Amino acid sequence: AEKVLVTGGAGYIGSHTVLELLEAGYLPVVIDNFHNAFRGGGSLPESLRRVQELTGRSVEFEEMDILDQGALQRLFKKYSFMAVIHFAGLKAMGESVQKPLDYYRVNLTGTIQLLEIMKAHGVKNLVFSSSATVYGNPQYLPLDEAHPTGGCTNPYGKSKFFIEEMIRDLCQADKTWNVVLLRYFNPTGAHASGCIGEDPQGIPNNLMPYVSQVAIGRREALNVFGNDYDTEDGTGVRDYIHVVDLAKGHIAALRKLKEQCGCRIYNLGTGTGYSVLQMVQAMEKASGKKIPYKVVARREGDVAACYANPSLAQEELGWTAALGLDRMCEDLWRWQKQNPSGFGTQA
Amino acid sequence: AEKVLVTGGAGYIGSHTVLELLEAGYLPVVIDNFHNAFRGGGSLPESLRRVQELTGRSVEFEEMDILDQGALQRLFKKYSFMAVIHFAGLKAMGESVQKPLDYYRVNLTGTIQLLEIMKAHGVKNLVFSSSATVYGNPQYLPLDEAHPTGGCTNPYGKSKFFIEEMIRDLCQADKTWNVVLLRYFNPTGAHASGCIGEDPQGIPNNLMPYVSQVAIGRREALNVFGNDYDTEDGTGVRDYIHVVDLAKGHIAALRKLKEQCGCRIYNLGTGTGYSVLQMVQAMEKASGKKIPYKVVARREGDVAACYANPSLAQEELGWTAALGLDRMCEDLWRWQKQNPSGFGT
Ligand SMILES: NC(=O)c1ccc[n+]([C@@H]2O[C@H](COP(=O)([O-])OP(=O)(O)OC[C@H]3O[C@@H](n4cnc5c(N)ncnc54)[C@H](O)[C@@H]3O)[C@@H](O)[C@H]2O)c1
Ligand SMILES: NC(=O)c1ccc[n+]([C@@H]2O[C@H](COP(=O)([O-])OP(=O)(O)OC[C@H]3O[C@@H](n4cnc5c(N)ncnc54)[C@H](O)[C@@H]3O)[C@@H](O)[C@H]2O)c1
Ligand SMILES: CC(=O)N[C@H]1[C@@H](OP(=O)(O)OP(=O)(O)OC[C@H]2O[C@@H](n3ccc(=O)[nH]c3=O)[C@H](O)[C@@H]2O)O[C@H](CO)[C@@H](O)[C@@H]1O
Ligand SMILES: CC(=O)N[C@H]1[C@@H](OP(=O)(O)OP(=O)(O)OC[C@H]2O[C@@H](n3ccc(=O)[nH]c3=O)[C@H](O)[C@@H]2O)O[C@H](CO)[C@@H](O)[C@@H]1O
Ligand SMILES: [Cl-]
Ligand SMILES: [Cl-]
Ligand SMILES: [Cl-]
Ligand SMILES: [Cl-]
Ligand SMILES: [Mg+2]
Repeated sequence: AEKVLVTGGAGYIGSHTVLELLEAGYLPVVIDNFHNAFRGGGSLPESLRRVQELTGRSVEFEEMDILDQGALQRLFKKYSFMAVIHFAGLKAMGESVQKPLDYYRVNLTGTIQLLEIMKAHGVKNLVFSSSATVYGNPQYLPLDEAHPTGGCTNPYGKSKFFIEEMIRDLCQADKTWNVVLLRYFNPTGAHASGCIGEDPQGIPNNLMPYVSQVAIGRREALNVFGNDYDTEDGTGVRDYIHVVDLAKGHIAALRKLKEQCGCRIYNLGTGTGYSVLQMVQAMEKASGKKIPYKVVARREGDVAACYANPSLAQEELGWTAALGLDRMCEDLWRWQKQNPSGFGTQA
Repeated sequence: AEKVLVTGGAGYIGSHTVLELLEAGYLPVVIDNFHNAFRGGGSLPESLRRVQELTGRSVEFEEMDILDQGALQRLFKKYSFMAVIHFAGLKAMGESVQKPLDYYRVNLTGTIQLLEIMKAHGVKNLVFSSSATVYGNPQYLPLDEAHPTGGCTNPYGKSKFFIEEMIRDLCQADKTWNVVLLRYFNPTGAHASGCIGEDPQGIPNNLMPYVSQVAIGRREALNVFGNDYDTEDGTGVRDYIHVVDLAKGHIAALRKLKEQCGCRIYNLGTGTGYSVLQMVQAMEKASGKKIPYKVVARREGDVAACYANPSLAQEELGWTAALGLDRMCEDLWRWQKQNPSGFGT
């Protein structure tokens, strides 16, 4: 009967996670400030309104910013949370390098504040959205949890690293805390219903949505960011993981917290890397459409190849990414086709 | 466009720096929340009251917390600053390891809030209190600015490294910013007057104050944290730097900002390391008192030796520490002796 607080729950990964939580018998309380989520016709974000329909279960939601101390305090006072799943934050839209203070404020001070409010309310169980970016430029592959962290590039990645570090210390100082830090790889795909998915605003900065937008006919050609990398085909290689598998990894994380695990860190990836061209091809196959593209200049700070060593998670978390490349592509296409312009308010 | 904001200016290093600022003709505006500063009988913290008396110049002060956005806004509206010297923060009262959230809140959130207001008001000139702790366990000695940083011992040291990194990012993103990050070594000593100095509450965590307290008779004996290190005498070696020189280093930092230097990093040390025993001996000489000691276990996480490579600071900032060991000890003793209970009770 104790709830699970889900911050940033109206977004891509959060919405899918709320759905999994609901199906698994959990009772979420979701908060979001609409920074990167579409408002529905009603009080609920559209994504969550659809989750409610898909599951036939009610979504408890509050529009709120994690930076709003008073609101957050009242929330923790009103409910008895048994854990918090923290998705809220800014991600880079290639932005971070240019607005460091926004990233430091939203991600860093926002999480510090959340942790303080959690502590004060006796809630010491956390699931944190981390990223493979913390590893910086891979020194070796695949990337296991022991790979060095904090070496590279941007304010976004740094913010994630500083957060992990802070949580590690917190756990070190107080053994009563339990925290699972999940380093996601490259989330893709969508719920199999095709009703919810990634809903980018404007020109997508990430690969897959751009690809699907081309396939759907909204964009003429994919711009491939360099083809001279030291990879098989010259294009960047990444570990794409189905958002549904990723969402389920959060449920596994909650179970881990119940073991009084202390601080634990796990990669959430498939362990299989695919190049840009490979993804294009898979999308042609899923969509049944030809996907044009043009090779352009490299994108500043792009790594050649990145992919996970998923063993720890399989072993300790009791989780594995069950969905393959075709599934990811087919699910992405379904969402895209059924919702040519992303989320919209009900007719 | 004229004033210099000094956060945590009522503290040990900050009060000495305010004094130096005044003497050099700057107009400081100080803020402090009294978290680690003693309140006098008036508005001003005792330390600042004294500085005012010593310099014969007025000290503009506002009691406030850097964590208070509203207060920051009001402050920046009231005064026109040309630069900010940021001393405010929590130091380890050996505490950091145990209370991460307090450190992260005050040091990280507090500094971010400050940088935001600075940015908002177009005051893009900062001098930051960093520390040699950012270098972590020395890989080589002396420590130059090029030595690796990060991988800090504690939540406190981590906090310092995180802040340097955020500032670096800020300067990268906006070429208009100028920031001088000062990595202090081991500050000691006191103003020659003997009127102000470090005023620790409770059992001091740092060597020097502990030593002075044993000399004055407040403590029975000094506990020496190990004598089996790979140092000449087996005891820990550090680069003790006179707080007056350190304060002057901040003035040199202000002048550096004027050059539109972007982000610059400098060690503030003497380049000379002394062992625990050498400090004890020097203090016995300075005080004329005996300082009994007992060798105990190594303190968790202590480094064997740490000292600075002062070349870059001399070359680029045009600054060098002028006061040596005897002077440090003489000044520290004067303060302790003339003020057996610090600033008050
Ligand atoms: N998508 C990826 O490839 C990826 C990779 C690694 C890690 N992550 C991390 O996972 C999390 C979720 O990513 P996502 O793809 O779902 O992004 P998203 O932008 O769709 O989801 C984040 C949600 O947080 C909300 N939010 C932002 N600032 C907020 C604030 N101050 N208060 C409350 N809510 C706020 C946004 O409105 C949004 O709905 C983020 O922390 C992200 O950094 C994502
Ligand atoms: N003394 C050292 O050995 C040492 C070593 C290296 C770096 N540093 C750093 O130099 C700075 C000054 O150190 P110090 O020895 O003078 O310490 P100090 O404690 O005497 O000075 C810090 C001052 O900041 C004030 N303060 C704390 N939190 C505040 C807040 N939220 N808002 C406003 N004021 C606040 C305190 O009341 C105090 O007067 C600190 O950032 C410290 O971490 C000191
Ligand atoms: C949200 C996030 O964390 N993004 C980061 C992630 O991107 P990351 O590279 O992992 O993910 P993307 O989806 O942006 O790119 C995937 C691959 O497709 C390529 N591609 C993408 C889009 C496009 O229009 N054309 C194209 O060719 C990219 O070059 C890359 O090789 O790590 C990168 C490398 O550190 C960072 O620079 C990004 O800021
Ligand atoms: C590992 C470490 O750096 N810890 C802190 C200490 O550093 P740091 O160790 O440099 O400075 P200290 O003043 O605490 O100790 C200096 C030397 O004296 C020894 N000593 C100290 C006190 C005592 O009672 N007996 C004794 O023998 C120590 O082992 C060390 O060799 O103070 C700093 C501020 O000045 C903090 O930023 C550091 O978090
Ligand atoms: Cl609704
Ligand atoms: Cl390469
Ligand atoms: Cl007064
Ligand atoms: Cl804490
Ligand atoms: Mg393994």
